[PDB]
Amino acid sequence: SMEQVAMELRLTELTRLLRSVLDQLQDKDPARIFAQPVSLKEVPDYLDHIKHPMDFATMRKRLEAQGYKNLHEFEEDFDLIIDNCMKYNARDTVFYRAAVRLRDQGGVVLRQARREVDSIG
Repeated sequence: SMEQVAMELRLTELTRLLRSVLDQLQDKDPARIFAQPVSLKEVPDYLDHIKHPMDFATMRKRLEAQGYKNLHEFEEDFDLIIDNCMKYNARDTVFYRAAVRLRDQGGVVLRQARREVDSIG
């Protein structure tokens, strides 16, 4: 149908906008602390602590599968990255501190993306 195509063009454009949002968020992690999944070879007890792991490569795979239906789902994944880190790592660690800075710096980017998504429909 012509409607299914119009919907698909909207998802494609959302994916395009979320890709730019992801790139801007990932720039706020220059140490690449959140780039890849926590290694289960190197932290073998991780899943006993963290039930829903997340990281930027895993978000990118979902994005390119057009697996994000709205910005809320995207934000949920970003929030997982931060919140998992802030639980597993203690306050006085480079990892915790990196998450705090990512949260604070990302807020600005997510604030505007929410306006753009509402604005452009």
